[PDB]
Amino acid sequence: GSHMIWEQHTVTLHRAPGFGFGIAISGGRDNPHFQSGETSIVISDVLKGGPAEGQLQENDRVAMVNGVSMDNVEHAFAVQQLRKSGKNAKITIRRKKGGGWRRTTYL
Amino acid sequence: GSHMIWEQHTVTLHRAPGFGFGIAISGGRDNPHFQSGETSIVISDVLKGGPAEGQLQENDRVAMVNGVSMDNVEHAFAVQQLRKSGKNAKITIRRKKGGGWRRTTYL
Repeated sequence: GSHMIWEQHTVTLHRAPGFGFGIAISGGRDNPHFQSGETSIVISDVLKGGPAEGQLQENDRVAMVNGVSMDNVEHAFAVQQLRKSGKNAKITIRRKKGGGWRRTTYL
Repeated sequence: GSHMIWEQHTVTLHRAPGFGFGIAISGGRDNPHFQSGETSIVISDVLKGGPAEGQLQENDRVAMVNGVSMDNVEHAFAVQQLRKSGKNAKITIRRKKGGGWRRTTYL
């Protein structure tokens, strides 16, 4: 659409044993989202109990990793930026504004 | 947008101890989605290990419960339709077509 609003967030992630950074990434210029064709790198999963939980969220668009742009990059290039990170990875993301409802009932 | 494609699915859910149907519902005419204003009843969570897992998915739009339309209804009316169901609830939903990417990397 033409009316999307995104909020930028910066986080510094740390590796943990048996999780790594505890995220999955999808997307890339060579790996577009199936229906929309969007080429952004996207956080497609955040592992429960992992070091990214409460920092990054599923569907965050990744803008930068350690000062390197993720706009229009190969998926392998995004993976390589995280692979070469040491203990820490500075990640800048964009998150869709708002979300949710006033009331939610579990049954 | 004007180009959305949805696929209809019908499921019959059964209650289980400590889960109920194992879903959360949000939405309704009196409880619209915050940013879009959408009034649909929506499955906003599906409990892991619960009886709806692999049947319904987060973000399914609920069209009917036991033959009763959920289009333009109060949130409490949707809740009441499920409350009054016995062991079984026949639910018709609409699910956004497609989704996902060819490649996903966990790290």
